[PDB]
Amino acid sequence: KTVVVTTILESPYVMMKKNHEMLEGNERYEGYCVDLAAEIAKHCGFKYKLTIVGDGKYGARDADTKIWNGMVGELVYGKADIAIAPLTITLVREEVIDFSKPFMSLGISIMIKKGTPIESAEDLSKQTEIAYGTLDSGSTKEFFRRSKIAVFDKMWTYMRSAEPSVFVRTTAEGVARVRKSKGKYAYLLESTMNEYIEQRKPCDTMKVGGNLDSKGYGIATPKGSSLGNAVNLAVLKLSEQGLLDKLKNKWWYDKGEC
Amino acid sequence: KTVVVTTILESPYVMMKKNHEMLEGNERYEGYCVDLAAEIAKHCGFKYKLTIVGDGKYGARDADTKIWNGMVGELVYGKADIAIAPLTITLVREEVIDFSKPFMSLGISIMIKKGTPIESAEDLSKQTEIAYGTLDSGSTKEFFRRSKIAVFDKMWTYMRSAEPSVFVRTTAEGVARVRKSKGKYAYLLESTMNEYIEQRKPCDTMKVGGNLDSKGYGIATPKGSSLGNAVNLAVLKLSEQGLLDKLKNKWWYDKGEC
Ligand SMILES: NS(=O)(=O)c1cc2c(cc1C(F)(F)F)NCNS2(=O)=O
Ligand SMILES: NS(=O)(=O)c1cc2c(cc1C(F)(F)F)NCNS2(=O)=O
Ligand SMILES: N[C@@H](CCC(=O)O)C(=O)O
Ligand SMILES: N[C@@H](CCC(=O)O)C(=O)O
Ligand SMILES: [Zn+2]
Ligand SMILES: [Zn+2]
Repeated sequence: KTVVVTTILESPYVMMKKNHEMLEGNERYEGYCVDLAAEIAKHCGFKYKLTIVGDGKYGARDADTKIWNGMVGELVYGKADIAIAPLTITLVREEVIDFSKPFMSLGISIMIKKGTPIESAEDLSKQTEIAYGTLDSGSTKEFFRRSKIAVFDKMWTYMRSAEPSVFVRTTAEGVARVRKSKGKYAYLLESTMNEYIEQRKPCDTMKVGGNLDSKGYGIATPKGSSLGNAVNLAVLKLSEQGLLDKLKNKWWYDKGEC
Repeated sequence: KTVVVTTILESPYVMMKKNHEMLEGNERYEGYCVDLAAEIAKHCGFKYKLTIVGDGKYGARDADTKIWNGMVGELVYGKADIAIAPLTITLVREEVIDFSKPFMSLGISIMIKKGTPIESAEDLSKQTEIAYGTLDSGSTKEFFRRSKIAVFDKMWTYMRSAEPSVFVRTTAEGVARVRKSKGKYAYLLESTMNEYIEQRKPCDTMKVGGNLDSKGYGIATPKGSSLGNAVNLAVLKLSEQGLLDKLKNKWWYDKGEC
């Protein structure tokens, strides 16, 4: 049986090839997670089909309906066999899906327009002239929503009631807001995405400060699935052989435009 | 039933208190892993006894008999219920024991005596005046034994046949060897330990270069043990609540001497 792989259009994990229109199936896409999916499938010995998550989200549980959206939803409701994406390992997710050991490290970080008078979270929290927000329906939003650290609770208290909304529906949208806001909008996003954008034209953004936390992305499967074991062993093998490091260099730095 | 916890004396994860010989049971010890064990046991609701691993090793498989030693061996052969220690998650171990998601990140790194003319692993591999080695029966030695990377493979070739031996039986031994060899010995060890030592008197060593790889420590349990599920969830909870970052600050940096 062909394994259905849910993923998400997010640079440089999964992007449309410049000629995707004249290609078919898996060949339409390129990126870090496309390269990783191929290796995983090869070492686990399965055929697969890449599919982009329909609502374009990572996955959160609606407080009202209790329904999971995003890639997590696709796994929970049986629409996909595996997720290969920059999907953060979290407790609430681990409760309904299985994750491999992490294939990539990251932390919440701050993206500013170059020259913006900000050095850290504490700095953002102490002021009001510069707006700031996070992706919607992602692990970053939940981190702020749940935090008990004073600086972070204060940041959440501002963000949840700021108007107009400080939250964006896509990473691309957050970056665009930073670029067009003349230094008046800072964007809280994962260090991996932050680092990738830092190396792309127009070269007008930068990551500042340390990471606010430390965690990892994992390959996700439906709870109890028979795939989980093999996939986890494959990720460990690829980690030790240095493939993950090679892939990061290929898609983040070898490509650098700044 | 009281959970038997295997662990290892390795600063600052598990250390003997100065109060010591006059204390009993778990009270005799302090450190990051002593504190971790306490929070894990609280969240999973078990009582536990800390026991130092008999042979003082992390764990590797004798290539001849295929018998496991160290903390890995204690789990594999039913002598301990759980290992709470700076135990590296690796492919060969995952085949015989279960690991939680990582509670701490690290990479292999180089420790030198201050002033030693060495900037990197490449530097080390290009010369012979400075000897270098790793801990026995650990994941670092295995990393080099298995590595296909040109620098590391060449390093292994030198290490595996150098005389007198460049390998050491404990981390303490590795560090003291560096400190007393007048710059003629470099020690390859995990960045967490290296960074800890760099901040302790006599303040004569230094971590140089980036990490050679990226990985993590996990809490380990016997294959299929029922404890594993609860333990893993406890670690994710502790991660998200910030307790892990708190612990590291307490034991690495709050304690700094240099
Ligand atoms: N340092 S980490 O927590 O992000 C990590 C952990 C493990 C990996 C790989 C990574 C990293 F590449 F993301 F850096 N490999 C498999 N075993 S692991 O210890 O969980
Ligand atoms: N970056 S990491 O690979 O070492 C890591 C991963 C996860 C953690 C914590 C860490 C770190 F603190 F060691 F940094 N928390 C639980 N989930 S995780 O993604 O596996
Ligand atoms: N990687 C995150 C999405 C990005 C973010 O929340 O900043 C997740 O899995 O939800
Ligand atoms: N953390 C290592 C021990 C120290 C080392 O190998 O450098 C292990 O679990 O084997
Ligand atoms: Zn708690
Ligand atoms: Zn033997």
